[PDB]
Amino acid sequence: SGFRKMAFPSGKVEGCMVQVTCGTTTLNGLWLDDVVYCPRHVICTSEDMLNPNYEDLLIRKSNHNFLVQAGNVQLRVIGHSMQNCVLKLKVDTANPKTPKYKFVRIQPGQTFSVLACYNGSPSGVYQCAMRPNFTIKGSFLNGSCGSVGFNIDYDCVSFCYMHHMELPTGVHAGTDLEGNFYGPFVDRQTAQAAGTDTTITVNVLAWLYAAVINGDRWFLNRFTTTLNDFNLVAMKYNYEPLTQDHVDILGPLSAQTGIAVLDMCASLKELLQNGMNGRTILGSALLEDEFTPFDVVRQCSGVT
Amino acid sequence: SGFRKMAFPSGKVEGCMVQVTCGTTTLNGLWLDDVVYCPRHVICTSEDMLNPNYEDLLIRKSNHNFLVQAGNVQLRVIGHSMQNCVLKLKVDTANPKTPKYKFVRIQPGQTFSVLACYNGSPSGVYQCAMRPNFTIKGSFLNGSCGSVGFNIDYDCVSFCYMHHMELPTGVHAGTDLEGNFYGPFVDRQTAQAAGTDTTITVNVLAWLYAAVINGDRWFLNRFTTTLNDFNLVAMKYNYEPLTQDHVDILGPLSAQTGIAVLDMCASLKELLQNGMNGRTILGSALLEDEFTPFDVVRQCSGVT
Ligand SMILES: Nc1cncc(NC(=O)Nc2cccc(Cl)c2)c1
Ligand SMILES: Nc1cncc(NC(=O)Nc2cccc(Cl)c2)c1
Repeated sequence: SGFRKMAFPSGKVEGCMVQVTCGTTTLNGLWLDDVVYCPRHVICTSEDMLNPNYEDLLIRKSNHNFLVQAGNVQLRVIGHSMQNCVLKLKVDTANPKTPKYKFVRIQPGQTFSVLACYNGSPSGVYQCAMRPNFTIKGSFLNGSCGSVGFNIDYDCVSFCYMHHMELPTGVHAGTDLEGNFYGPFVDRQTAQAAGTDTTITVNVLAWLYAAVINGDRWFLNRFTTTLNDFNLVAMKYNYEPLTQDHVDILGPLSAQTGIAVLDMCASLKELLQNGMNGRTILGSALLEDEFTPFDVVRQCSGVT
Repeated sequence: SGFRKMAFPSGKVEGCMVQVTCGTTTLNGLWLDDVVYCPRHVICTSEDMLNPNYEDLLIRKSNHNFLVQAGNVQLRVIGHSMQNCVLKLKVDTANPKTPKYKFVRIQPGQTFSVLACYNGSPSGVYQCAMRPNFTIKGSFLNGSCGSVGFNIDYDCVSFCYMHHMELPTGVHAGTDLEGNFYGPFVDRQTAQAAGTDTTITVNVLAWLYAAVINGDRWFLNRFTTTLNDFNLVAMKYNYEPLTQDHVDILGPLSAQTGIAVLDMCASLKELLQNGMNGRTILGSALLEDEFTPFDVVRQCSGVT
């Protein structure tokens, strides 16, 4: 019992973090095999950030200008290239601690763990979700760029995010491990405003199921609804529309609790329309949307 | 910017988790040097749990009855002893991955990270606080016993908790690494109810400071209060009394934000008396009390 915002154990990713310096700029890099991945903006001065021409700024950089340090030992850089918004630094030593890994590009609503790093050193780990507006609400300070987001499937680490920037609103933007930004964001110190941060409906429903499994049942009502009726209310409350795919994904949770997906939708509809009335669900006073249906199953079943 | 419920990177502790089996009972153990620590209730059948006489049950156990497995390799047990509610299993091999470590007994209000494990395998990491009633609100299933709580000071892991049980209320109880339970709890399947789960006032104030640092300032008011006046309101709302020691501990946060501790107390007093009015502070609709003043400083400064 109990339900917590839980991150994956970070050891496998801690073994991949290195420090990358280019001129006066120091940030984090991810060392997998003989390659170190990092944000390409490591080549910029805070002055270049206003309007950087990365191809041009890169011409003035050589392998010996990228200083890569793993622990207290320097790695030898034998090649460098730009792929989208990431730099790939070929080093002469394969990371001995390289876990089995994949590079995945996640969808909005997907959750992942972030290992916040500074100077190639891990400072903490927390759970995130890729917001429907393609931002993440992280906790990142100057120097945290190159910190990564990931999921673990037993012993295979799927890297899904690399931190690049903080928007003027304090929300965060980054890329997948091929250097493609999530959403419309660009690595430039310019006005970029995020779109509507809607609520991930399928995640809230998964979390309501977790609440029922853990004994918090007060919000369960005697109603049901339809996808169309529910979605009318969801739109009004800035919630993502729920599709039959989402209902299907919640099938296991529906089966384990005996609560039909549409009945849980009706409970959610009433929570939206009536509010919590000062009550809490799983110790929260707001509807949590950063647990996927897979996360709920994983936490309620004990997958290691 | 951003403020997240952040756990310490868990790699150092992942390297210490082993599986311990005694008869039909399998749980987790912590392998430090040539000793494996685990809950003594590993010697019980679910039948023994009603009224166990641990000294007596232990007489029927030999070193070869404790099966310790690290990864997929069995460790040889050459000694066993009971210290309070933990068993110490002397193995013939020092853990090669033993970090620098300490055993500390924390105070209520202190936070720590938990690496939830099953069968000696880590499944997730989350941040907790020792509640004023000496329970923790964790996320633990059957088989999670022996999972540990810890803090890290750069490279030294201070172990502060070992999981032993879930109360009939779904809250959790455990020991320090000397086997002494936090609070009045006993390792017996008997009625044990927890006391009042009061709010850790110094932690809420630290979190209000973190909110101001991160731009969430709406709740700041034009009032001040005194410790005595504030504490009258705190008592009414089941909040822990605030002492001059707590004010002192918040000094750094007060200095960094320019908000006197007693003025932040007055803001908190109004939040208690008026509620949030549907607003959020750091994306939460309730006052968070599981960040200590040290945690806020650490997260807002980037300590690795
Ligand atoms: N506090 C903080 C959190 N996360 C990242 C940073 N750095 C940051 O945003 N740097 C930067 C500025 C403009 C554009 C690009 Cl691509 C990068 C700072
Ligand atoms: N769900 C769950 C979470 N955490 C622990 C357990 N096991 C559990 O409480 N076992 C047990 C029962 C009575 C007394 C003692 Cl000392 C241990 C189960």
